[PDB]
Amino acid sequence: GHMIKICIAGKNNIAVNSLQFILKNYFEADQIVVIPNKNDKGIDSWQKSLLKFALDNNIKIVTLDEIYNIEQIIFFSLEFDQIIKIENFKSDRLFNIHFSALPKYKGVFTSITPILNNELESGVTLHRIDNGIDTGNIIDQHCFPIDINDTARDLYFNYLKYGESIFKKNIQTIINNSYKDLKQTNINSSYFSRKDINLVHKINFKKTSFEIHNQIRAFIFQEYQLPIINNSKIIKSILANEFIGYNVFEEFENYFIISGIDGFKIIAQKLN
Amino acid sequence: HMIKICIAGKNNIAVNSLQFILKNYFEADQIVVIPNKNDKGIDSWQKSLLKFALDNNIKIVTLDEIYNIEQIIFFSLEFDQIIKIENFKSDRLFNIHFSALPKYKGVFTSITPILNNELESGVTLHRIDNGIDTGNIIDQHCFPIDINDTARDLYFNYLKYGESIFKKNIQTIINNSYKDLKQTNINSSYFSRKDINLVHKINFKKTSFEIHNQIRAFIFQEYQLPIINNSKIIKSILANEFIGYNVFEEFENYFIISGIDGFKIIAQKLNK
Ligand SMILES: Nc1nc2c(c(=O)[nH]1)N[C@H](CN(C=O)c1ccc(C(=O)N[C@@H](CCC(=O)O)C(=O)O)cc1)CN2
Ligand SMILES: Nc1nc2c(c(=O)[nH]1)N[C@H](CN(C=O)c1ccc(C(=O)N[C@@H](CCC(=O)O)C(=O)O)cc1)CN2
Ligand SMILES: Cc1cn([C@H]2C[C@H](O)[C@@H](COP(=O)(O)OP(=O)(O)O)O2)c(=O)[nH]c1=O
Ligand SMILES: Cc1cn([C@H]2C[C@H](O)[C@@H](COP(=O)(O)OP(=O)(O)O)O2)c(=O)[nH]c1=O
Repeated sequence: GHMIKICIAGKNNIAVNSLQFILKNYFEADQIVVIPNKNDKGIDSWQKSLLKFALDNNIKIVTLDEIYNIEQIIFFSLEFDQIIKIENFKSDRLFNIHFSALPKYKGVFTSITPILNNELESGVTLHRIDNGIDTGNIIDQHCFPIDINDTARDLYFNYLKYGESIFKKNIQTIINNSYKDLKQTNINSSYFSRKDINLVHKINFKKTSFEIHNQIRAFIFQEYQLPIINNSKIIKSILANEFIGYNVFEEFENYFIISGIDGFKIIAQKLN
Repeated sequence: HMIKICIAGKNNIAVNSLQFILKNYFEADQIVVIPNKNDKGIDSWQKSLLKFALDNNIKIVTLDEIYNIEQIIFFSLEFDQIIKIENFKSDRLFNIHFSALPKYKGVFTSITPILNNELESGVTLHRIDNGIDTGNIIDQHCFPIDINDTARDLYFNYLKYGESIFKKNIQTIINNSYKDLKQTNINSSYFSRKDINLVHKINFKKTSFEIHNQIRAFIFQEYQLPIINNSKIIKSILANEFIGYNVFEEFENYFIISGIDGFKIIAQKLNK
């Protein structure tokens, strides 16, 4: 009955690409609205800007308060920066793509957390929004590897790619309201808030090589920060099977050679 | 040499394993024992290795006294000393570690797997090398960490499964016909004493699974119980009933708690 069919809220390549897909296959511009994040300056950089795409393509910029009363609107959060309260909305068609393999790693900095916690894989998860943080019923999930030398930045770019793809996979059944979901289990459910991550990580070397490597690469995301060892920024960590002795630490002009308690070789590459 | 085997360590695993060799394999005269430094020589919530040895006229020795015994089987069963393999003429040096190696090398392994959200643990028979819990794996038995298991419960499973894997493998060790495999670098983790604060401060900005896990990982009454508002907790019970987000209410006998995902925990106060 309403003119507005869908709201894309959030940021970065995922939001912009998903919005382009709907504009191309599903809805005309005047049936779409967007809510960019508060820090969206409308500048294309290492990620596309949702604000800029909307401006460039004549898609109206709204607030949450403007869409609460639109019956039957489809609302999608793609890296959106606000916690919603479902009772504000007339529509119950409220969706989020969360960058983790729920029920693990709810909350923030999910490019960092699974790496820091020694995971070999991650995922993106399409779920209904309930009042809790990343707690809603799962509609679809796609898991993928965290390669051994992947950095947080590498994992983030995989989120973007696989998140975009899971949006495309599911959007038809969302629009025709034929989707199925399953409640998240209590078991395996984990969560991190911003308070739980110090982005200036102090490395604990009394750890295995795997753990030391993980501590370094979880913080490699150059647009924000790089880990520092002996007053040198690190751009890459490489973990090998080679035994070189226990608890090695040697600084060279271009790299460190490190091993932990189990003696496997790490090369930590300096930016310089 | 007359002496074929040294049992070194503590607790019912060491005592029962020694009793098994005495009964099936070797005479007292063929055995020597190194108890841990804190062995009182009386039974308590575990049996004393020192007492057992003495009761059975098995000689108490030091490490210094066994280094030069050619072909001696050295068997660490919760031993409290790090060895240096070049001290020994024999290369028949073994340990049973209370984890599913290569995860959770080092200490407090009844705590660490729970605190880190694992659903299972294991015991692992390996060759001793100069690293801590790093040597080649000969056998492993994995088993569940049940949802409401405490650190104590886990520890008693370690004792039991560890005794069993000792018995399963000891003939091949004696005959030197066992097979092993080097441990992987991936999944290897380690904890040292400094990493665990045994007076745990619960982080309630977490999921109910995580809060529960935090509690029960420190339930081991012989040492400590975790404390919530000046009451010791003896049992945590996690259910999949949703009760709302971030519940915390204290009653005379228990607390009702939920985390960010709203699943019900009952934390039972110690009766004392
Ligand atoms: N109700 C609800 N809103 C949702 C989602 C959800 O699953 N449920 N998914 C997304 C969740 N999200 C992003 O994808 C998002 C946005 C902002 C904050 C937020 O305000 N975080 C602070 C909380 C401050 C505090 O509680 O102290 C933080 O971690 O410190 C959190 C998550 C978008 N909105
Ligand atoms: N070389 C070696 N010795 C071994 C084993 C091993 O795999 N390798 N297994 C057992 C390992 N063990 C028990 O099963 C054991 C005994 C004491 C300490 C110890 O002294 N821990 C200190 C570490 C000091 C440090 O390395 O910095 C700690 O955590 O504070 C560690 C492990 C017995 N001895
Ligand atoms: C803000 C910030 C993000 N990051 C990384 C990790 C995050 O997974 C990724 C995307 O960040 P962001 O979009 O801010 O938050 P979230 O991961 O909480 O959705 O950027 C840093 O490494 N350092 C930072 O200071
Ligand atoms: C010493 C100590 C141990 N424990 C638990 C954790 C250990 O898994 C178990 C046996 O302790 P101990 O045998 O001293 O340590 P480890 O696990 O390092 O071999 O008891 C406590 O809960 N509190 C304590 O103070």
